[PDB]
Amino acid sequence: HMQHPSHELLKENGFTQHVYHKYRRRCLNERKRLGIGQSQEMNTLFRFWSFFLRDHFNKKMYEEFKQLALEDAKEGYRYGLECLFRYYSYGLEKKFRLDIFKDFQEETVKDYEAGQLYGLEKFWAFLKYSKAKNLDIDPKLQEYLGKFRRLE
Ligand SMILES: CN1CN([C@@H]2O[C@H](COP(=O)(O)OP(=O)(O)OP(=O)(O)O)[C@@H](O)[C@H]2O)c2nc(N)[nH]c(=O)c21
Repeated sequence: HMQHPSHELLKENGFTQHVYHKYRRRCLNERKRLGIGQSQEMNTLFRFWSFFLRDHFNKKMYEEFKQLALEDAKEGYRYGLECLFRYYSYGLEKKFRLDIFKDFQEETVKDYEAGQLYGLEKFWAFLKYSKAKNLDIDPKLQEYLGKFRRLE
């Protein structure tokens, strides 16, 4: 009776367009009314996307997740982007997608150049867990990953 909409939507047969649309609408409306980073309901949506897209990818949903996460991080509220990096690392481990991998590299490079390591650690973690071989890794990103190689 008290279960959160995101909890229902993450069940195997639990996702329905009707429930998700009403949930997404309220979250986005709260983000606009209360402001970026000020809506805890919006944070649950970031968390939902981070998990749900691993098993049920959809281009437009991912692109909205990505766009809002980056908007929030620019304002200084990084939960959305942390959810995105977790999606990249765990999601690409589950099923590799070339276009999503390219985004993963691009956002990791930006994250590192902004003085953060959360993205770089998640990329390094992906490399340790994934079975994917012959990856085409940005030469600049390989250089950044060199910091972690000397540590282990
Ligand atoms: C095995 N775990 C997992 N965990 C915490 O429970 C949550 C889910 O585990 P997780 O998603 O694998 O950690 P994760 O988020 O991927 O790594 P990180 O939080 O650094 O981004 C995370 O906040 C993780 O830090 C743990 N916390 C404590 N104190 N002890 C533990 O053994 C564990």
